[PDB]
Amino acid sequence: MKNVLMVTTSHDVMGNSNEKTGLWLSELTHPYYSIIDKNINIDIVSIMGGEIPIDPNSVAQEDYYNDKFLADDNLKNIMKNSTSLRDVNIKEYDAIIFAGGHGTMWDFPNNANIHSKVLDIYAKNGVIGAICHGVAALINVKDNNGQNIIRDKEVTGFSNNEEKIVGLTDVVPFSLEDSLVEAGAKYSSASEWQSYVKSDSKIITAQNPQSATDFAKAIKQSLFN
Repeated sequence: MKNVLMVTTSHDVMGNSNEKTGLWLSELTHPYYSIIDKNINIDIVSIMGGEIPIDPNSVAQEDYYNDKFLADDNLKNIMKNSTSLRDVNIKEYDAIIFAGGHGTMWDFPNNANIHSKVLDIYAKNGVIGAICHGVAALINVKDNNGQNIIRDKEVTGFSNNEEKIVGLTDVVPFSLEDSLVEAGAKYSSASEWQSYVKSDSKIITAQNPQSATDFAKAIKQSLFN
């Protein structure tokens, strides 16, 4: 039996504007249904617990798995009454997966529980996954010498190009791409909205919502030896 922890943002406002944001729903639901089976359990948490905010742009278009997820009474109640990351015991899990959405830019980078729990998974060579802006979770994760664990590792994440296309370069609190480079990672990206997944030392990163399928595939494979 494998046990996977998926983590979402709790942040629901786009910076100093009144625009709503949060989780990019399919980055939770598509990897959820791609990975789950009778031998792989998935638990979901958010940073703060309680209601998981959904970026409305992520549900503007109808989507089969988003609807499936929201129609399941159990999963609906997770979205309303989620457990906080601070309340789970990371020892129980074989992998930790960070979903995206712009909300992550405001509550992932400096979260102490993200830092300590990613270290725990990393130390037993478990799988660490992050997609889109969710890769913000990994920027500041440091070992006991204060060195970033993603230094010298090949990663991707939501690109500056994509950020410019959606018009939020000046709304986000920092450039994700630039921050990964500053952290010492080897950042790369594919062309905009193309599926792109990197895997280095069981740290698996993915660029955009269009990468969710291959992201999940990579995670599921890495769970096994």
